[PDB]
Amino acid sequence: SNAMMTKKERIAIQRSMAEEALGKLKAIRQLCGAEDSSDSMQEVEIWTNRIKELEDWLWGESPIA
Amino acid sequence: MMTKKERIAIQRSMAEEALGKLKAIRQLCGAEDSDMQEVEIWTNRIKELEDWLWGESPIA
Amino acid sequence: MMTKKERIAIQRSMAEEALGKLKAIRQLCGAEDSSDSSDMQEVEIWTNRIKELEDWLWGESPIA
Amino acid sequence: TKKERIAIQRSMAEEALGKLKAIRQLCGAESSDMQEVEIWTNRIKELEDWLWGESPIA
Amino acid sequence: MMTKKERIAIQRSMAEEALGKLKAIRQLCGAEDMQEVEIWTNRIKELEDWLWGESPIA
Amino acid sequence: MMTKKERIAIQRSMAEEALGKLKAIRQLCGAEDSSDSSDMQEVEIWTNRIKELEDWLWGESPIA
Amino acid sequence: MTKKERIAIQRSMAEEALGKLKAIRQLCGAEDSSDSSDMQEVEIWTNRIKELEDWLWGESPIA
Amino acid sequence: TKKERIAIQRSMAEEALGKLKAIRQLCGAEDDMQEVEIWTNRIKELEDWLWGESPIA
Repeated sequence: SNAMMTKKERIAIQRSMAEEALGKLKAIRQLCGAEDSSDSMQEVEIWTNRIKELEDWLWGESPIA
Repeated sequence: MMTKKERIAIQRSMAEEALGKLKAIRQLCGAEDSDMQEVEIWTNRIKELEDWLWGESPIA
Repeated sequence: MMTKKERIAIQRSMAEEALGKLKAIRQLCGAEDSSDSSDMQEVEIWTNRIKELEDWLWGESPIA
Repeated sequence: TKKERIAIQRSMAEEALGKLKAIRQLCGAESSDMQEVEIWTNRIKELEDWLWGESPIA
Repeated sequence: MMTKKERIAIQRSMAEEALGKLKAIRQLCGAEDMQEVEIWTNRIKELEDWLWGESPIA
Repeated sequence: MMTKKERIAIQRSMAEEALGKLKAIRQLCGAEDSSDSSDMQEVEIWTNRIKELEDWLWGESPIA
Repeated sequence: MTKKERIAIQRSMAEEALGKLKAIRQLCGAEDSSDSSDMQEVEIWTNRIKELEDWLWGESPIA
Repeated sequence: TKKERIAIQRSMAEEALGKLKAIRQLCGAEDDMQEVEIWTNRIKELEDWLWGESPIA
């Protein structure tokens, strides 16, 4: 290739961006029930599980694993 | 004007983004290749911060 | 595409953005229904923890 | 011969490495799990690199 | 006493020790005196890929 | 000093121990609270894969 | 199991790993043509094993 | 009477499972252990559904 960047570099950059993506999704989860002055988890759990699933895919199975 | 509890949720949301950026940093180690110890140093420091955030900090 | 120097420079650049985000958090410690002193103590706690991280980053870390 | 004694020492080192890797598999049996796993991975790879690269049996 | 996940972690620990023993065998090739080494390498890798990729403990 | 025949006998002895270890793993399937069919599915898979290895070791491998 | 139990089990396994490494060391210079070079090998093994053992019991996840 | 009808259905399910198991037993007769394991897995899946999630569980 006549490209400056290597495949290893491109994948590292992608993995770096994936951490930011995951940070954003986890940020979302933190607002569950922020409208509720009271205490209590089912909504939170749904997010936890979907994020874990994406995170397992990213680092286990994806093109950047 | 927000309640403290609302402000803390916002702060926690933002803390996830801060953690994301640190974790992004870590992924760049050796991209151009201490190799694995460099990465381990970041793991250990990010974990210490995450542990503080969710366990000891004002937003725990 | 990157030397190690360049990659480290890029990591240092990202570290400033991470620090910005943590300092942004510290600016939201005030609230309606909490005491000013309690919120002020939060600010002090954040400040000390951010300074500890900055000191590590620029002093002791792999990117110092 | 020193060579045959060295092969035997290398065979033994593989078994020591197996026992260390066995310890790694028990992490989290009961994030920190991933920190622990990474630390064992690295210590083990460091020992392997020493055994086969630097040690008297390299 | 054990959950299935704990039992599987124990089995994975044990599989590292079995791999260690096979790798130990490989190290004795030519100890008395290379395609032979390659045969072991390839067959160990096949087993290791199965264990961690496809087996009941993967 | 060591002959090739002796080296091969040593490798064969070690192979028996490796097989013993994989057979020991097989025995733990369903050790926990488990349904007889889950157990038996796992046991079959271990049995067949161990048998395949044994066949290779004693029939096709450098130590056969 | 508890984390304490799992850690105990890992420490017990570490002792066996250390035993196997130390066993290796005993075979250096087994030949009757052994000299200062063989003793140096022994020391090189001793030092590496001590580094690992100090890590295990001082700094590791199982310390 | 629904209970009786379900009992008869469960009785028949055992015969259906037996016939599938009968099929599995012919694998490799003419001599691939993966073929047998595929059958094991698919029979288990069905048996688990029958006694665990199905209308006759």
